[PDB]
Amino acid sequence: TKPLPALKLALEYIVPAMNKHGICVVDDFLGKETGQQIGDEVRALHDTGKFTDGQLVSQKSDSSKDIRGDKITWIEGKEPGCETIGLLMSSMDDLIRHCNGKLGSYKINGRTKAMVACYPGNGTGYVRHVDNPNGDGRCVTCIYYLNKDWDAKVSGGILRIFPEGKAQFADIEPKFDRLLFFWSDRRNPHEVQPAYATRYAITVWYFDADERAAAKVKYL
Ligand SMILES: O=C(O)CNC(=O)C(=O)O
Ligand SMILES: O=C(O)CNC(=O)C(=O)O
Ligand SMILES: [Mn+2]
Repeated sequence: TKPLPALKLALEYIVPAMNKHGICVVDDFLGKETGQQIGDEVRALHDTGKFTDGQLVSQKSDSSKDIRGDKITWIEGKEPGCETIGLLMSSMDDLIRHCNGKLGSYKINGRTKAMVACYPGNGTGYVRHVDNPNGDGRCVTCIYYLNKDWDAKVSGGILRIFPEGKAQFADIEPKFDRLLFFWSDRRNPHEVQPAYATRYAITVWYFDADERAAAKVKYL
């Protein structure tokens, strides 16, 4: 058993999947050893108190209705004790680089830092939402899941995606060493169903050059 080269995974699987469905799941992305190291680094972030409630990020005010029960932190990838998260981010970047110019009409020219997120069980989730509804430049959502032996039947935590205007929907279990791509805009409203166990994931959003520039123009 051998890893597929990034170029081959990108052009033979990710590009066609994305252009046909707007969603692409890649399992066994990095392997057990690396995935476990990433899990250790995320758990260290959690135990040392680096997470902030995601509700604080998404709410309009402290009176707003509940949106999300996760806790998050932003990782650049070069921080001490986050080197393996940095390797994950470089691996994502390599796939996108081999895709660029073939994912719809997008020209991807940047990305966010990594959003490390924890749903601490207790029935927490994330109401249905669109990641980028107002044209802030993000065109692709990329999520890496880190949860060993996750049993959705008992622990829940399914990501459910409802592709706009299609007669289908997708259920993504937050499985260990799974990589997920999907269009960030209104085409993919999605929700995280209540999680009854600790659920970790790492997300990066990629930027489309033209839309991000236009967003900067409205910005100014
Ligand atoms: O963690 C997941 O499966 C999905 N998370 C989100 O939709 C988000 O944080 O915006
Ligand atoms: O089928 C889809 O589009 C997404 N879900 C999966 O890849 C799975 O549950 O294995
Ligand atoms: Mn989302």
